[PDB]
Amino acid sequence: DPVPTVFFGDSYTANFGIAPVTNQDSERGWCFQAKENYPAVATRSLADKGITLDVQADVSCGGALIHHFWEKQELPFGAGELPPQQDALKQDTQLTVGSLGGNTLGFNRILKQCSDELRKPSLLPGDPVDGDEPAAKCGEFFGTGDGKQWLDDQFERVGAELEELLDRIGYFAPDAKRVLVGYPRLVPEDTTKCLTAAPGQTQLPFADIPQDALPVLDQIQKRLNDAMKKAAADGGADFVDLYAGTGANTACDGADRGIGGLLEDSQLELLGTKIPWYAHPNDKGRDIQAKQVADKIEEILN
Repeated sequence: DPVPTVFFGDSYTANFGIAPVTNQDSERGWCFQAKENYPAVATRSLADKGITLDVQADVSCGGALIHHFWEKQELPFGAGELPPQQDALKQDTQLTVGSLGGNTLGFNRILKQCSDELRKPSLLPGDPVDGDEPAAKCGEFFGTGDGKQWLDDQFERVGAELEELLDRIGYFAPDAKRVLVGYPRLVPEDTTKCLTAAPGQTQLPFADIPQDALPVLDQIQKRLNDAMKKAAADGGADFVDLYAGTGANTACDGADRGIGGLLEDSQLELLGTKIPWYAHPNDKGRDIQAKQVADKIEEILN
């Protein structure tokens, strides 16, 4: 029996960094949506456990905030405006899976606050939060500065928008089982490990990001995690908690790392150049995400 499914999401569902991209030569080429994102792979695995998903749409796109779920997405450089992701849903849709939230919290703007490197032209959206506060002051600004109230501001835009997302889904796809996917762990509980470059890498997991900045970063990810979990709890959604089991597949677990480094090179090439991972899941990181998602879907369809 087909299970009409829609995948939606930010670049942790699109899988920024894995190539080939789908819609290469089109407007959605700027979504940097791999052909083999966790959605594509979970389908495959579920097919062979005899679960047959009839994917109706996969509208994940990098840079997508939560509100792009109901607002038009403006792609970079004049590419075009993408329709709201909610438009991909049908009343006969039975399953919705994706990750939304990191961009609204602005996890991208947080890396650029702690990295001068990142504050230069890169393909990672956003501006630093305080463009004048300096890169290294970063673990301080967020823990003590104006960054501390700013986090709480954003955290509250997050609850409200997750809550709204979970209700437009409930409205549009009344029968849909809703699955909210969590972000996998970036930084381990033992930051010391980020201090070494990963086998084959010359550059550190998190480039110029003050090491002292590392524990705040996790703290920020724990929160975000906890916000998404209450959102699904209170919304009637199921949540896939990747953060709780990627504890040893972080940016800094060397060869078991599931996160490509900040400045490490993806598979993506633009003129004769690899675009860096920018801290997005890699092949392994995508295999986990793929596994974990397959796993819960199985749970819920049984």
